[PDB]
Amino acid sequence: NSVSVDLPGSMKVLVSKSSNADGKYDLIATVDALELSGTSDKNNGSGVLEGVKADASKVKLTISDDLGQTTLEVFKSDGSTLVSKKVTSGGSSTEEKTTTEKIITRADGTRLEYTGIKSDGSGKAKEVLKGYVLEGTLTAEKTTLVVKEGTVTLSKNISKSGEVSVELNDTDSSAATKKTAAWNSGTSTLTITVNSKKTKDLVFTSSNTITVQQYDSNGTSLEGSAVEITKLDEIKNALK
Amino acid sequence: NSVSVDLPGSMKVLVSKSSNADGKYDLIATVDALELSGTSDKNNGSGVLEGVKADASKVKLTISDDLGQTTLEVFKSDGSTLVSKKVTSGGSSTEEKTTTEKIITRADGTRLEYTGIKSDGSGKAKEVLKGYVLEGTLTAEKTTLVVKEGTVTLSKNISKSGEVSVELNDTDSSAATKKTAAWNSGTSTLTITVNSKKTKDLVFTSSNTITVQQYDSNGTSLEGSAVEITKLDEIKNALK
Repeated sequence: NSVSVDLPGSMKVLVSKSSNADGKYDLIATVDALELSGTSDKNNGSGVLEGVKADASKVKLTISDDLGQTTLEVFKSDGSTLVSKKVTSGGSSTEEKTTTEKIITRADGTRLEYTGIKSDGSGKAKEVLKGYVLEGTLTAEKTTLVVKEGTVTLSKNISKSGEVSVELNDTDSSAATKKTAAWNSGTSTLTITVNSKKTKDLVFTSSNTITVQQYDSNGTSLEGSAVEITKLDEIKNALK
Repeated sequence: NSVSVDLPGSMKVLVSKSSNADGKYDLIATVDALELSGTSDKNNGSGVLEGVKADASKVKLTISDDLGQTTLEVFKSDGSTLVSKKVTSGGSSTEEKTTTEKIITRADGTRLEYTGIKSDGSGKAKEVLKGYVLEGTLTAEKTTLVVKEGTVTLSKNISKSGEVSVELNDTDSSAATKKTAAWNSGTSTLTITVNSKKTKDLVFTSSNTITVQQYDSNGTSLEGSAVEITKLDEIKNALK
């Protein structure tokens, strides 16, 4: 029945072999994983096609009359404002993406900077603190700032609600050095432990700072006083 | 007369001492070097103010009925799409800028990646060629990719139209090693001169490749064959 026509950008349009009562042809396609359709006055496979993904957002693929160009536009749920736009023609493609950048500044001066936020909530993230910064990423579900030392990765997650939760992963094999950790929401504290004995309590203060306090060699209670971290190096040290 | 009122974000509004016949108050303000004007139903200074920039663009400030949170908002001169948005509450700000990102991938695998394009036309532009990546910057008038070696700055400009023109600057004072350069657009050829004698021809081609060819110690003609640059190091050498 319907013919198939190849398009710039490695896409395929399906064009009805014969016209309907109105004198128009039915165009179908499937860009990525989403079905697009429409009608046109021409039989080669040129025209406009539309669709909607999981969200309300509207999608419009425009095949130019001579099949030399293809314009894939993606707007907001209202079908009004542009999110993405990809123009392909003669091997060359131009891709425009509307992104966003957000700088949250806190009462104490410490900031949270997101750059290159795309429509899916992804983007680079960075917490600028006092004397050091924590770089990381941001997805639609949480922000994760990372600090790695040797075989240990420290993840500070910030939920969409702004909730803070810390975890620590040690790929080390020797159970004499492997660090495990337990987070207590009720205290903003994370307790590390190497070889069946707790070693450090990392407290994340309401003042967007971190204190570190060592246990005794028996890993029973604490000793001395907590020292507030000032540079990234002290964090890494605590992670050793 | 008109009374001044303090506002989060280190701002100040000017609200008439008493209302008009319709019973409203006149809010006048100036943010940065642009002024905004509105009318409100309350005397404390809350309400909406509006303006338009010296570059023609819509802006709408909004104070809250309790004066607790301020909301600066900029649009396109069309005044119906979000550009900037800064909200200060309790001393904590929260700014937001919509930025675009374009990825022009040429038909030969060479790319031009513009990221963080802001409203003025500024942004970070990086050209990804075959074997090396040039980095630079984007203004509303021209893209400029830079390569520096010693006291030599080589700049490759891509005009708004797309014309590629290259220039060379040298801050070396000694007139025995200071390089100079002349651009010939009829051939896309940059010619380097060291100590009054011409030394190198750097040709930027249609395939987004650079070829370097030495003159003789004469300083009067090309000797041998031109060689295509394959990585950044050969460029920097050409600039030595």
